[PDB]
Amino acid sequence: RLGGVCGSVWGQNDIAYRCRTCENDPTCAICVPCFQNGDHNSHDYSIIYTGGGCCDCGDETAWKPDGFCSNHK
Amino acid sequence: RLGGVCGSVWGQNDIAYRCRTCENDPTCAICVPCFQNGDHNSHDYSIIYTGGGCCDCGDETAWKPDGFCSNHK
Ligand SMILES: [Zn+2]
Ligand SMILES: [Zn+2]
Ligand SMILES: [Zn+2]
Ligand SMILES: [Zn+2]
Ligand SMILES: [Zn+2]
Ligand SMILES: [Zn+2]
Repeated sequence: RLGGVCGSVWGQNDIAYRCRTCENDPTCAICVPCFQNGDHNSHDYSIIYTGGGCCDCGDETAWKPDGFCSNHK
Repeated sequence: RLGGVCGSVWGQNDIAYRCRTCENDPTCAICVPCFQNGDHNSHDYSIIYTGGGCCDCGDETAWKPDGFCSNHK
C-alpha cells in the first residue's frame, strides 16, 4: 500500500524469528506477524526465545529491506 | 483500555498457540501477539503449525474470556 519501523516489544520469554538470510547481525530479529507477512522462503530462519527486545522489521540498519513485511516498507 | 474479535488470519505453515486451558475446543487457537499480551502462566499451551485459520482471541464462543489479551476485551 501507499506509505515506519515495527518496534513491537518482546518480554523475556516471548518468541520471535531469527532470519540469518535477512539479519544485519546475529542480534537482530523480527516479530512473528512481520515474519508471516514477508517472504522468507528458502531463508535460514528459526524460532527463538528472545530474552526481550524489539522488532527490527522496517529498520534498514538492522534488517535487509527485502526481508521487510508488507506493512513496513 | 476503554472499549472486537482479533480474527487475524494464518496461512498454511504459519505458527500460532494452542492453549488447552483456554480453548473452547481442540480446534481453537490464538495468534502469537494475542498469546503474548495475555496471561497463560501455568497454562498447558504449545506452539503449533496452524494449517491456516483465524485467531479466536476475543470470541467467547471459541476462547475462554480469561484467556483474552489486553486488546480484545
Ligand atoms: Zn514486527
Ligand atoms: Zn514488519
Ligand atoms: Zn529472511
Ligand atoms: Zn489474535
Ligand atoms: Zn487478542
Ligand atoms: Zn491459556
